[PDB]
Amino acid sequence: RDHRKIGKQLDLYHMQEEAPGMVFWHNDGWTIFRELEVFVRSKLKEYQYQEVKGPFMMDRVLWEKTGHWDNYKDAMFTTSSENREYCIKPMNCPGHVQIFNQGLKSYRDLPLRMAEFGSCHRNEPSGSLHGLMRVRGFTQDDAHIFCTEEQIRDEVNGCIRLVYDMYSTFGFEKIVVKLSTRPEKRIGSDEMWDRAEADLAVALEENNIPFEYQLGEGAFYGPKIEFTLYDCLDRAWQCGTVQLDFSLPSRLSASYVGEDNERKVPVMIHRAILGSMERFIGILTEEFAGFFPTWLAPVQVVIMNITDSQSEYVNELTQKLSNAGIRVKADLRNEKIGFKIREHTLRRVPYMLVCGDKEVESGKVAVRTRRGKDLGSMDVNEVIEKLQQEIRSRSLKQLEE
Amino acid sequence: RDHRKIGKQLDLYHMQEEAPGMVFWHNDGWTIFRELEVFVRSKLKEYQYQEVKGPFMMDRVLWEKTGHWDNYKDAMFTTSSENREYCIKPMNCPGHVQIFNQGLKSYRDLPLRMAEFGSCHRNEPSGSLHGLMRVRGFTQDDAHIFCTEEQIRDEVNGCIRLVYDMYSTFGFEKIVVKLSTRPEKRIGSDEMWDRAEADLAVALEENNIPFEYQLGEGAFYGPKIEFTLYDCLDRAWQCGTVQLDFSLPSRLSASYVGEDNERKVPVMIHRAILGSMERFIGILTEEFAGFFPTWLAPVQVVIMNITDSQSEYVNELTQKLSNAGIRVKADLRNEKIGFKIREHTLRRVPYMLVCGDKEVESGKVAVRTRRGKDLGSMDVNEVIEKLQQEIRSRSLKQLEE
Ligand SMILES: C[C@@H]1C[C@H](C)C[C@H](C)[C@@H](O)CC(=O)O[C@H]([C@@H]2CCC[C@H]2C(=O)O)C/C=C/C=C(\C#N)[C@H](O)[C@@H](C)C1
Ligand SMILES: C[C@@H]1C[C@H](C)C[C@H](C)[C@@H](O)CC(=O)O[C@H]([C@@H]2CCC[C@H]2C(=O)O)C/C=C/C=C(\C#N)[C@H](O)[C@@H](C)C1
Ligand SMILES: [Zn+2]
Ligand SMILES: [Zn+2]
Repeated sequence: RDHRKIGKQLDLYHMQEEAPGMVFWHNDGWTIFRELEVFVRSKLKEYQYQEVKGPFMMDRVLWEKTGHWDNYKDAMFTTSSENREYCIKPMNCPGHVQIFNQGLKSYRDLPLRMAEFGSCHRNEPSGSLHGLMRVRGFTQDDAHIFCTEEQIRDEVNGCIRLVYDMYSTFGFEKIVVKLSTRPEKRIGSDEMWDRAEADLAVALEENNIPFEYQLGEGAFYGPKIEFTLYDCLDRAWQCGTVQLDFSLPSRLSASYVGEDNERKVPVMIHRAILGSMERFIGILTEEFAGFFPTWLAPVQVVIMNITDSQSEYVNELTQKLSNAGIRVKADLRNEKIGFKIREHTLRRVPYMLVCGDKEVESGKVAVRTRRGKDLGSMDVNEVIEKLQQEIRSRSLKQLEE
Repeated sequence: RDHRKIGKQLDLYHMQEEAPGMVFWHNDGWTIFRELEVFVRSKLKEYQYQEVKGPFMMDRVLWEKTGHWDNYKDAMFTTSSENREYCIKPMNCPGHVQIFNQGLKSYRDLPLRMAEFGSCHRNEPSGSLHGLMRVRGFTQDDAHIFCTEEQIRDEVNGCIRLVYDMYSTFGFEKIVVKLSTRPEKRIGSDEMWDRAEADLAVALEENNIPFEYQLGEGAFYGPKIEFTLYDCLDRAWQCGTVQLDFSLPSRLSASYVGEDNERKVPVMIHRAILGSMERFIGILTEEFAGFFPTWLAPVQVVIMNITDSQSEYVNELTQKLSNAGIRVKADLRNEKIGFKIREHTLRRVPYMLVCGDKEVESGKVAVRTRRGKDLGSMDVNEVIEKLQQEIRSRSLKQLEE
């Protein structure tokens, strides 16, 4: 249940001292990451988020205006060009605001939801670095919603649904939500805060969620709610956040023309579901103990032969399965069949398709799983259909149950 | 045909002084980028490349080892943590080698093809920066092939085929190819260079490709092939390259077990087809004059209502086409039909569907293009099928073209 151990065993990634806290993603691990990306993008489509890409670094003046120079300075990597200082972005928010600021906005453009897979770098102390979980370089499932006050509640409700949606896909249904309210001194009026906090609380109660209050624990720039998922070992992972920000749009001069034809400053909401996607991959790796749901599995199927008499057939099948959109490898080496089955079982390949002479003759495949199950002889097209359903549904469970 | 002007007009991207030579990708431009990524990935699957992800920065010792400190010093951004100096990667190659070095390799693993969409930063002079074409931050369609000497030709052959495949998808059939051979002093033996040069030349000849020798223009580390496409204006763009490297693997201690069980150093091939993908997007933007082929179009279909009375209907179509994997938006605005048609025509939306009362009654859609071709009233499923065929084939031309 160490994601580093499992990571090494499955050849997912590795890290080096020449890049502390920075992941080298191998093919398989990167495949997992990319499937994560695909899922998130399906959610972005469904929930109507734009997807953008911000610049890797921006001028120091900008990060002064945002407040990062004051409150983020030690965490930021600085580099320079032509007598100008630049910070490598710890956060994607200012870039998103910069994109928002291009072109005149009106209320008709709101709510505006803007998402990115944001590459962030934070100069974390080397001694605090652990695996995929505490890192220097990472990617957030980051987004920002620009809306009217009147929209806030609805949008919050939208985020809440998204959270419980996404977590549910991974089999985390035990979730604790904490609402952090105003500190003694804050940006924004008492009224704005009453409205926002009430929006959060009501949004939660409409979803029937018994949230816990953290009183006075909100940031100076806004109130927030945070989502903590419990894994199979019942250990808590704080992942998702919905955070109101009154500081950012004002400092970056974001505005829109109201329905009353006057200048308004947009309400801004930071939202993330997974948080660091690397960290989330670690969490999943430990939750599943290396058995990834077939949709997330780097290699979904391994087709093997007894002798070379089946080699050809195997190859055929392989191409076929690859054409059907399945990640499939052929294992042709001369080794005993049990040998192959054991090796790929330890690699946590969801399905192993064995081809002997009878399979070739009958145009079938003998189906086995990493759980040690014999699924018996099966029609190839049937197998492809079932695998395609398992993947498309992102089912947590394999065949036969 | 200025890609910057069109870029602004289509809301693809923007750039600011606080991030010189670094792109803010808006939603539509990023949609284009991601589509390019999808294409490239289909290619990686077909031509059998791994896809990995390297760290964004590595310590200065590595970059000294590779030779970047000696030859690339002024072009590298540097930053520090805990009294250790790091370079933001100008190239993805060393990271790929670092990944290669994890686990024992034998001749059975060769050829090993490793690709990445590699985010690179180079500190170019500010005076040289132009649009998407000359930038500080870019992404290469980078790959490296680790092979034996005997494999070189074959692999080079694969690369050549890849190039001509990919270019032709975008409608570039006119390609000039240059072969650069040994300079007066170089890394690697006369025999190594004989063999590599012969491999390149014969590779080109067997594909029936006329080419020109640039003598002594090869890098000190290896001979190369370069690919220059010509656009519809007959302008030359150098994009693709296949580059032998005799330097990198020995400097980074890359090795594999040979058939003789003796330690061998693998041959390395840098290959890139598009080169900078930002630059390639500029190039395509100008080639198509902002009329992107349907598969590349950020918004493929806009569905408009004449009045409120069709709104519902429009929505329903919008979901349908959306579920069919089409990028579609609904224009429900309280504006005249001609207003909408004009805006979406200026946006170069390939297909404008109009729903009047007739259409709601008949279950059809009025179909017209950005070229101002009236395709008239068509059954929805027909339109869907046709659009899907146009997208899957990545067709250059629209319906009735
Ligand atoms: C410069 C300030 C730093 C702040 C004081 C650091 C605190 C530790 C904490 O408040 C950060 C926080 O919760 O950020 C959280 C983010 C959201 C996802 C997880 C967390 C994440 O990314 O880590 C949200 C805020 C981003 C905020 C801004 C921006 N830009 C603010 O306008 C700006 C005033 C923040
Ligand atoms: C540190 C050295 C820099 C080199 C001398 C700079 C020259 C201007 C030129 O030779 C670069 C070049 O052709 O790189 C090209 C790349 C390929 C695609 C476009 C070009 C690209 O990325 O621009 C290939 C070489 C990468 C090389 C290495 C690495 N690592 C070498 O082992 C190392 C010795 C290179
Ligand atoms: Zn943010
Ligand atoms: Zn390279």
